[PDB]
Amino acid sequence: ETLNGGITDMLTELANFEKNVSQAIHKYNAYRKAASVIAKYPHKIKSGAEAKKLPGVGTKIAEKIDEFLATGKLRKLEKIRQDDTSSSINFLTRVSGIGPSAARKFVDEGIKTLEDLRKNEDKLNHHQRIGLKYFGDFEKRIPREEMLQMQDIVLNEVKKVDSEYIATVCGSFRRGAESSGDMDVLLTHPSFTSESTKQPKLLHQVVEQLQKVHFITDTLSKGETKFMGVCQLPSKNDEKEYPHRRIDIRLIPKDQYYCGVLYFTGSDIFNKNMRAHALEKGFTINEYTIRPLGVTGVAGEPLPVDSEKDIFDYIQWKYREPKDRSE
DNA sequence: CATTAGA
DNA sequence: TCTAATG
Ligand SMILES: [Mn+2]
Ligand code: NA
Ligand code: NA
Repeated sequence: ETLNGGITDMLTELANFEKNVSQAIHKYNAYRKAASVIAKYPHKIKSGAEAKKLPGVGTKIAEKIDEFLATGKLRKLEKIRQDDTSSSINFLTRVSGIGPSAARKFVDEGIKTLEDLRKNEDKLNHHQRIGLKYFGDFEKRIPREEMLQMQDIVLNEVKKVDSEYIATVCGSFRRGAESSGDMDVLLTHPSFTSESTKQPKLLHQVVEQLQKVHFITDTLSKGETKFMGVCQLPSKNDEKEYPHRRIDIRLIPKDQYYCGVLYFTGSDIFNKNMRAHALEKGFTINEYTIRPLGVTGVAGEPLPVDSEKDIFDYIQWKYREPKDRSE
């Protein structure tokens, strides 16, 4: 956690530059398991050798260790830190819709800067075009103060359209979070569940709504179950327009809301942990369900959940507020 | 790890 | 279809 930090931290720098800058999945996949192991290690690593005894720790990694050990630095790391080619790749990547694959091609062609990106707005696609569009606006965190405003509005149409609609803005904002990146709207409806061969207009209805009112300014991707877009709070009596924010919304088959809902709320740790528990408790919890465990090794038989409580009750746990899903 | 664009 | 990108 702290004792074997730089080491893991160095290793990730490394892996990262492999998977991104280079198409070296293995080496990349190498640095990580390593950076993972030394991470596990109950003692202050001292020599490459000592590290070396570890699964995943071969000579190559081990080597960097020492040099890093003696001189808190690394040439390979220092070099990667310099190299504009690589420097560049890491940056372009920031644009929503710009992956490595592209970060590199862009680079080759000579798409080094953002302005490059602009001049060649043509070499880009709508995603990455909106990505470039709200580059500033996107890198910014979503003040809860505004979270609540948004939250509200969204809720309002969801109802207006059809009252049978169920909306949950999940995520951090849900967990009391003073800030957030993008807003996470969970959706569902009655007519929609496990079997009932969809009703796509379901998702469709609302998006259409929020566009109507002008909440949702654009579309990143609109699927028959997943919407990914851009939104904005009505710029008040001028002088202070709002930042364009990232919004996501997904219809859920009511006979698997809460689980998802549970889940999408997290936190990352709470879930695992909680998830880890349902296990001792004869269960299994996944993004959608809560199944009873059978001794044959494994089992199915999807349990019926009417709220956060049920899932809990089931694995027989304490009701934990969103606020406390912290871990 | 499943969902969308795109080519 | 495959292959990228987001989450
Ligand atoms: Mn989020
Ligand atoms: Na070893
Ligand atoms: Na990106």
